[PDB]
Amino acid sequence: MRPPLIERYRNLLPVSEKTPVISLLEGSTPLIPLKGPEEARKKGIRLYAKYEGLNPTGSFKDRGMTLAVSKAVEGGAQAVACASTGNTAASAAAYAARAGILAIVVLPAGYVALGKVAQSLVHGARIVQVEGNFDDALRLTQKLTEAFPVALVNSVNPHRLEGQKTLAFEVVDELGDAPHYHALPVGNAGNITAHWMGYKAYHALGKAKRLPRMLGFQAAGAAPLVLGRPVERPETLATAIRIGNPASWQGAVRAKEESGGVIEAVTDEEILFAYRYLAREEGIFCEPASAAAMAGVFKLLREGRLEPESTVVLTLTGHGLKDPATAERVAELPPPVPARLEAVAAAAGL
Amino acid sequence: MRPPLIERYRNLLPVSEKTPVISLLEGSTPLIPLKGPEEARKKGIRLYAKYEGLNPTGSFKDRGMTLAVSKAVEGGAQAVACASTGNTAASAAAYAARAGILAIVVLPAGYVALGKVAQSLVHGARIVQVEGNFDDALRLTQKLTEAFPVALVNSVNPHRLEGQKTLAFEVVDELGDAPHYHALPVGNAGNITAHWMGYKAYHALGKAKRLPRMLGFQAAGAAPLVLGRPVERPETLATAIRIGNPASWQGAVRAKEESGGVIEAVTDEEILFAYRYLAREEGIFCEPASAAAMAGVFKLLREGRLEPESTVVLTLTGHGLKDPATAERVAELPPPVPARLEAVAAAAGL
Ligand SMILES: *Cc1c(COP(=O)(O)O)cnc(C)c1O
Ligand SMILES: *Cc1c(COP(=O)(O)O)cnc(C)c1O
Repeated sequence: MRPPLIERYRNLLPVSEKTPVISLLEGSTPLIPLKGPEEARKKGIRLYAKYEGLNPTGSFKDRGMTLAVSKAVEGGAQAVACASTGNTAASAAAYAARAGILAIVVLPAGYVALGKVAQSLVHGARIVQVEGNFDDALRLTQKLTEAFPVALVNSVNPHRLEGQKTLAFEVVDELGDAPHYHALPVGNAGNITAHWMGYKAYHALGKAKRLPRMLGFQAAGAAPLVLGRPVERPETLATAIRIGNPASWQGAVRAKEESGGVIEAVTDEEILFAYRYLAREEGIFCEPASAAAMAGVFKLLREGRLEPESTVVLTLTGHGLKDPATAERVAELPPPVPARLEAVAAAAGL
Repeated sequence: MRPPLIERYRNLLPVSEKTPVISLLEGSTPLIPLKGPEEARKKGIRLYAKYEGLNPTGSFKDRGMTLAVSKAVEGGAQAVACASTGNTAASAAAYAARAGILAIVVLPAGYVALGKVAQSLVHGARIVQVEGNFDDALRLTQKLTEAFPVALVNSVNPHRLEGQKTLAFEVVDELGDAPHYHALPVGNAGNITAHWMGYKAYHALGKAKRLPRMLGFQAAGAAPLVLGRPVERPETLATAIRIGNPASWQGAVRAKEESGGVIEAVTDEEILFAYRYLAREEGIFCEPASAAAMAGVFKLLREGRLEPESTVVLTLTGHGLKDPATAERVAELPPPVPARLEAVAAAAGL
């Protein structure tokens, strides 16, 4: 039923019989067809949500991690390393535990909320805090990949991009062709770069007639790609895309230019609106960063920038359960009422 | 495109052409073959984990809710209601949202933490806390469904049980035959009941060669089915199975006797151990209650009560992201080290 990602696309991936398949049955996620919004429905525009939140660790990063770790193990690596918290750390820790190797996470001795590393820790991640800054931490991470058999699994790891482009493969397999547009969040730009690589690869194989316009969106307070310059003070509630200087900058610009798409911004308020829309009207619960993709579609529709009768696919990068802080900001218990049927039906709106 | 759960097994479910399919592409969850544990390899036993945590809302509840809501709407219902929290409320809210109807959750004021219903609220759940106790909320919840166009989607909703039968169908479709043993958590016992009914249903069709032995497990502090009598004040860190009087008592007992299986208890300590094992060894992150199933396998293994060379399927009911409280609880961050390559490599264990 649910096969290993690398197995499903073995012929299209940099693997061989010598590649130890370290999988958690990631990928092959649901492509939920959305009912609306009505602004899209009235123009005959159909939306589909690639629910990447339904991956083993909760984010699409499992796609690149499964391959990155598999190749790392093939290369004889005793452990994978990254200089980040959140999903990347959680995914790396999970696959390292599956592979039976160590997962190293180097971070500055500063303040770190256990929420950002709790998941990676339960998996057995080796978190090391150093008396330095983000620069020193990422520096020590590299040197650790030069003096010891450690594989750096950060955003620039080629294998991560190779594995993440499979999402595009799955979309085409389901729809029968590439969509007209494809919206997704943009943090370090590795995912958008991979997406484009995927669609171009499927077109070169003859499995896709068209190439979609990549619609990447960033949070207003953290849109270095929109401003065309690094943002030394990234600000946004969408933690996953709180990036001031994307590692895959060049890749993002290329995908934007070649696909004839755009990389624009949406405010946190817009992100929160899309966040609620997906949950309350589509039944889809994703984290804010992911909602940004839907916020992007709302923006273009509002501007009438999406051709009618077109198909729009959105990559909801992470599951809502990933960020309880935002859920609690939106959630609220109503004032209690008397234990009477009349009062209940009233407060219920019946 | 991919056919929804209730359509995949339409011939085995009480649905028809007039049944409005309210789906979020739930089901078809991964069946991850576990590496161990060692105690299992020792006897040549094979364990497979049915990752129900990868369902739309994060729990297997979606299997029953997709059918419950679909039927409710077919019946003309304008909303569904329950007196639950956690996973049931979140699931009911998600599908209600998908269906475009209301999801009412009646709770006793002051008894429920915001976190326990945050997910449902994000989906637009209409929470109504009454000035009384669970008995009052439970009482007027059914009264609400009697006086108004609201379908009751509580534990005993026959459709929720029928929909949960599909999990067994999927296990057989992939393995080719039913496993020798099938362990899972036991709260209201509606799931273990559904599992059994699903297995003997596929067996009556010829799709399943044999019938598995249902191995149900409860937390020691909340094991009414193990003690053979209700538990006034059930207690355990596994909130999902913290039930003192299972609504499906009878169904669970029958499934136990008919399958020649068991319904035993495991301590919270044992649950946490399995919890850590799955994540630290298999790379699978599930919530405490789900880990109870694995803790049970460990138990029967120590007691040498599992036939060697046998296949064991574990239903991991919910995803670990469902309980950030526990994950951060067992979490631990070691003291910082100097920003020297020799310091990091050492702390990491290189
Ligand atoms: C990593 C991540 C992103 C950002 O993707 P980039 O490839 O870094 O652009 C967005 N959302 C979630 C949930 C993520 O885990
Ligand atoms: C609902 C639930 C259970 C209990 O299942 P029952 O059918 O009540 O026995 C166990 N674990 C999780 C994660 C659940 O959501």
